[PDB]
Amino acid sequence: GCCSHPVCSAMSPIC
Repeated sequence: GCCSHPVCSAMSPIC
């Protein structure tokens, strides 16, 4: 998912 990629992972670290 997006949360599997650095930028989105920094948006939501809970994701």
